[PDB]
Amino acid sequence: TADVQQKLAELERQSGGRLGVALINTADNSQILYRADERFAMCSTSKVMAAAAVLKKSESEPNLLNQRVEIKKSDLVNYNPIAEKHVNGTMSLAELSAAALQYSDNVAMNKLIAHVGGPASVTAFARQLGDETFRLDRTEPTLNTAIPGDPRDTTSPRAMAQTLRNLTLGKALGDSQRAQLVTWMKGNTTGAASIQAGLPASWVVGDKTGSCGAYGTTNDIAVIWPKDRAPLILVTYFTQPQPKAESRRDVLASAAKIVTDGL
Ligand SMILES: [Cl-]
Repeated sequence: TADVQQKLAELERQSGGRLGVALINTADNSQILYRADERFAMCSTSKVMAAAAVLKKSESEPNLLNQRVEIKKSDLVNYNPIAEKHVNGTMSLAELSAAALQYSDNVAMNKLIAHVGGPASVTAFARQLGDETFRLDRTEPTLNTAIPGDPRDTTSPRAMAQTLRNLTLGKALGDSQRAQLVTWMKGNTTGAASIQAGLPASWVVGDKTGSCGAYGTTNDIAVIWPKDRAPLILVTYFTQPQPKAESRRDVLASAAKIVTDGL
């Protein structure tokens, strides 16, 4: 509706920043879109694509998720809540996937990236799925610079919603691997203040958040199972003009409420 568009424009104005939204309602194959073809820095939401690239690779290498990866002090970056507990030991690729998706562990992300061949390989995986917008340019932590106008480490809301639908509800991944990604995302510990905060308590959500720590950039990408309804995919990206702007997860929650009200 023009109503929902008006409400998103008003939310964006009040917030002082730039808001990107894409909702896919699988009940009727409809979309609600707001700046959905503009580029936004992904921040940690890019962890979904890295984990999915490793899952795709595991379809032809059954030992892969069990493969051990050394964690060293030289691997630590800016935020390592799980990896810091395993320094001088190993973690499996499954454990790194869960740490990246459920705790936003940046060492875990770098190990997933390295395993598949680096940022260009994560990007080539996205291209193989039919996503010609996603670009992972850098590793952690520098992928988070979020400079306005910089296309590095960005995607569009439309593209990420369509790709997340393919990954979690479609056939991008084999049945076991799809189920594994959904289980990982449903087990996220970091998303209650974002999309989930704008949805009824009963709805079931798998999501990955991302706060770059620069330009107050605050994002969330989610698969949503409303009570007794077909699932939704919702992507909400937000970034602000000031380099040291504070995070605005409430803006993502407000957008989520606007685009789902009535469902
Ligand atoms: Cl409620």
